Amino acid sequence: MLRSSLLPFSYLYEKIINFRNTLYDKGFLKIKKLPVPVISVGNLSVGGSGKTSFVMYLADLLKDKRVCILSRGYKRKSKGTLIVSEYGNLKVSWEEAGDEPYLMAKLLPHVSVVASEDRYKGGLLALEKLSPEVFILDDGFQHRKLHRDLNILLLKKKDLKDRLLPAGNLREPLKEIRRADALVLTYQEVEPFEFFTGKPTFKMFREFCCLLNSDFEEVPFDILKEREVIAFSGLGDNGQFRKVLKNLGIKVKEFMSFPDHYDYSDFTPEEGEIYLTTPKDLIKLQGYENVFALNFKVKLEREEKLKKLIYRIFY
Repeated sequence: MLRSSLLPFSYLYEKIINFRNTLYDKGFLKIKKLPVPVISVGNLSVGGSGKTSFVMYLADLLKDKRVCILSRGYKRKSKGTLIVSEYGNLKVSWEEAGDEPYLMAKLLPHVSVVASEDRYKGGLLALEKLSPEVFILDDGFQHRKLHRDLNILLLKKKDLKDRLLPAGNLREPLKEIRRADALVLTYQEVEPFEFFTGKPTFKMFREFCCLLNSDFEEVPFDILKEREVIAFSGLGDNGQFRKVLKNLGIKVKEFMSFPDHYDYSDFTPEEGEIYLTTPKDLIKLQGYENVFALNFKVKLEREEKLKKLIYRIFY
């Protein structure tokens, strides 16, 4: 009675997406090649992805290499190509980087981050200024103009039952799973599933580790014992965030929901209280030393097989 009113747009959208993908499939559009290895991390749908967690996990597997993330930076205060971070050191504000590349940079203290709609051009600037040994595309599955040596696709169980935008959340039809070199089957900790394609496949679990402080440093969740917290969220994470806090058994004396565009210009915390919020909110509250986010770690099955795939792209 409403969502079905969106299906006409979905059928149209499918024609457009399929046509573009056919052009790349058949060599009608140029695929550019950077002179160092490129690993893409991506998914098929809008919505919670685990992509951010996986990028952090992957960058850690490559801790022995000079790594640069090539991020889109969809909405920024600056355009073109922008070095957001030089091996952990932020060079711009979130306002200028966009919330996404800035958050990624804060979550990766030894890695460079470059924001550029055109990932190839971002790669060239990085090669010139940062001399990376490997690039990771965060959210790069659809960016077919840039060759990747290892195309990693994250899939959650919900994706397999979903539909193309705007009727559903899929950015591309499920047949495009064929482009993946490796599949990562996500959210196993709450919606476990199997999916056989013949491709190298890795189940991903995320498990609660500890807290992130406002300097984005890891700290024990011990600090929460015998303390009630005030929790808050700067968007619809209201539902999600509240659930996670409950399932973890964290005692929340109060919850506050803010506008999703909130830049926390008017945020006024109380001395002596402890606050919990999301990492996306936390980036706007650095320096408030009584404000924390939850930190989860990726646990991946057959990790050594993934390490082997990664190793082989350096030849």
